[PDB]
Amino acid sequence: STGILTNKQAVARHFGVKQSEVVYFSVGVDLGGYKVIYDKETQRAYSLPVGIASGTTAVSLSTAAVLVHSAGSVDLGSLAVSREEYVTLPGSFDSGSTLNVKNELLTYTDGKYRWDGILPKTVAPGSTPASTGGVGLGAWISVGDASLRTQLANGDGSLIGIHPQGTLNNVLTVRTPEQYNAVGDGIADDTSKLKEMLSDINNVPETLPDAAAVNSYMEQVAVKIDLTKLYRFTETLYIPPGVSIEIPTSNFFTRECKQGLFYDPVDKNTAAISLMVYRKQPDGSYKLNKDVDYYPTGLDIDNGDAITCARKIDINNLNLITAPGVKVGVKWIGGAGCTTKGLSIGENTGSDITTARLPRVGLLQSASWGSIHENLR
Amino acid sequence: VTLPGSFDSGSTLNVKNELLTYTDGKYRWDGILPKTVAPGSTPASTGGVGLGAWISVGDASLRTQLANGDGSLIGIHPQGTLNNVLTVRTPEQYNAVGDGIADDTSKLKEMLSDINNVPETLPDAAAVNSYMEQVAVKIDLTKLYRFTETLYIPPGVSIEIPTSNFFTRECKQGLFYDPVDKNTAAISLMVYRKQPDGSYKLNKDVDYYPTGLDIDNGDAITCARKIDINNLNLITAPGVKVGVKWIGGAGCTTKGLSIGENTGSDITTARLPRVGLLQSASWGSIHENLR
Amino acid sequence: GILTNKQAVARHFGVKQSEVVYFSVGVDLGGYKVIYDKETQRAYSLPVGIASGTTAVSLSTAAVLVHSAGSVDLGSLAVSREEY
Repeated sequence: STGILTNKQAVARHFGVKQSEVVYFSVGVDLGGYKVIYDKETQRAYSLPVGIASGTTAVSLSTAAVLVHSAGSVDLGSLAVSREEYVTLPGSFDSGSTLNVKNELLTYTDGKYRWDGILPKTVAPGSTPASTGGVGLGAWISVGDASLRTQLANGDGSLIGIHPQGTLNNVLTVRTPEQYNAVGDGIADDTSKLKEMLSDINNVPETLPDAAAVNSYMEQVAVKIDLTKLYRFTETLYIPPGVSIEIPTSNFFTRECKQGLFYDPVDKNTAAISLMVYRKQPDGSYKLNKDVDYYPTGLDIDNGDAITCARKIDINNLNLITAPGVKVGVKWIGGAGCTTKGLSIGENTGSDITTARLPRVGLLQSASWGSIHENLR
Repeated sequence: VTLPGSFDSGSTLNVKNELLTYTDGKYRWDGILPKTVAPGSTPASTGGVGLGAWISVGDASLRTQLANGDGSLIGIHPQGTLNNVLTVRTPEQYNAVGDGIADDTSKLKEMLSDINNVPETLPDAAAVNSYMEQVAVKIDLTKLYRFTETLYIPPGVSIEIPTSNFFTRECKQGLFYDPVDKNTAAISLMVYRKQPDGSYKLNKDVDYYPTGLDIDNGDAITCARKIDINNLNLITAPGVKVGVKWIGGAGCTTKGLSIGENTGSDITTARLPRVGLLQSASWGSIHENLR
Repeated sequence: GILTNKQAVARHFGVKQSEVVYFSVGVDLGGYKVIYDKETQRAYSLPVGIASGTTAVSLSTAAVLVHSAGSVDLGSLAVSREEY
């Protein structure tokens, strides 16, 4: 009656079409010229494809919105998806729901999703997209601005295309302390951040069973680190194998260090930075050396008394300053084949050396055959 | 208002707020209205996308724009956009598997080709020399790529890996040459050899190396310059004849180039080549800390 | 008047006309998917799981709905559903 007319009006205003451009589905109805079709049973409306000739009549309309007519067939659900004409179902993944059409969206805490798999799709209460098929072609597909924001925020850059081809995640290989929220002002204690940054590269346990265990850590993927601010730390940093450290330029008699590492421990009878050398214990196991004065001898390495875990380490322009009184700057122990360029230790704080930010002993090295220090300062 | 139809069906736009659906999202027309769109049109074939033409609108469009762009939609500090600072190339951009198992040859070759695509056959000396006057690009190798045919490095290429191998038991980053024909080189520079017709062909003979005389009488023309290597690790299947053919690389430079894997006690099954490196016609070349 | 409005609101949200309820003091909220405030002339999806027998107590201009079983800020729910 008038109900049909006022509804057509409601539907039309929603899609931006004309009242006459809306047709109700019914077996045998002429589909020609109409822009939108309304299923009175499900009470859902769908844009019709352009091209239905006059005289083409309706045969059937599935609950998944598949429309069959005298001239052929068409998935109104897929068409709706392509046109971003969606219905956001009540509830959520948490409440559970049942999906019947490709253009139905279910809300999750991080945005909306459509189901690209077999329909109907039942979602049990307490669900998540991961627990109900996962994401991707044939499963759950993220839809809408809210889910785009969360995806970009929690992603790895794979949504960002780059030239000549590929995506952003393909070319981001360098790490920074900023990824770990290091303050970088040389005041705040950035120790935990620096250690996590290194641990994420090569996390080697301080105690290990045998030689095969220790040696295994020299066989991992190497990663480059870029230090562009000033990081104050308070405990000896142990560089694991497979680490490349980089800084734009090297210090040269600089009064105020602005980029690099600042060692400021409570215990000054220690080293700022050390390579990893494992020492044999009575039980037969091995423990990372933490003793400041220790250095392995060739004998120690032959006795099995020591096992180095310092390989594939490269340094470019690292600047290291220390609080006055610190015993040792860098312990280059067991670093065979390891290399350095522009390693710069100590700060030219001022005229009085007793208060200058430099160590008593700059560098201590042993068991480092084939190592090269280029332009060390 | 999303108009009925699409770019496939064609349409006519009359208002600034009308959107026409394409396969990758919606667009409004920012030019002169009314705008007629013939059936079978695409935004690129009907004005292109930009101010005064087709303007991308909505979430679907933003997703595709971002996914197929170059980073120009992303602002960066202190100013400019992402594309302004992405200059390095990687095998991952070509979907290399990087596990040392899958054959990544085609991907690596494509990557090199996208930097400087040098034809294996050239008409003359002038043609060959031109390829040494192209923009150089840096490549970052962070995984392990197995390849099965000799890779020819064209001029204008810089290769880097975070660190260099050193008596490494198991190579984790770099190139692993695993060919069927082991009487070959893993990596080679480009040197062109004169043919009876006067044309030039890329050398692909493992034993060939140019001599000073060869260059002098035009029998050989180098196409190897502006090439720099920092920390490249190269291992090969046991029995591979030559690791690196550094031929004609005048002024070319290396640092931390590391050849061969310390696989185990039996050298017969070690993943290293019979001959590590063969070099000729490379005056002014420098190899720093070659392993 | 009311029926055509329910139609309008239902097509906007994609629900059935009978799944739209007008707010009034005491109205039973069970089973409805959308509620309409005749005063502000605004509609809001209802949180799922409101049992039959749960009646409306009050609806503020800030869209906070108080019913016999508790309360819900329909504005916050709308935000989570990107219904603006």
